[PDB]
Amino acid sequence: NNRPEEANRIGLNTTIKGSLIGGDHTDVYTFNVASAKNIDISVLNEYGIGMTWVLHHESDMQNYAAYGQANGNHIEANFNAKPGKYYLYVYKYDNGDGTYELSVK
Ligand code: NA
Ligand code: NA
Ligand code: NA
Repeated sequence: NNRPEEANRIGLNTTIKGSLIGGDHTDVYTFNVASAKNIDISVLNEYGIGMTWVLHHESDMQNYAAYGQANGNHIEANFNAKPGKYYLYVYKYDNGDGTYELSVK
């Protein structure tokens, strides 16, 4: 029973570091896509904790527009994004504490 996470507004050419320490298990980002294009979402899992990311287009908060796939410390996807507003959830699912670096290109 708590307030929703405060979404960090970013854009399609972003590199930003975050952390998921203790009870901070989810970070939310939002961005807009003006015209269809492939984008690249990559999260570097610096401490190798149990974390991932999922992405929703505003219009479908159930089916994922994309999701991260772990390749060593790189949790990535590259996919054609239709126009509109997106919500990106970077989150942990185990008891580890770690930092990460998010890129959107
Ligand atoms: Na955080
Ligand atoms: Na957070
Ligand atoms: Na690596």
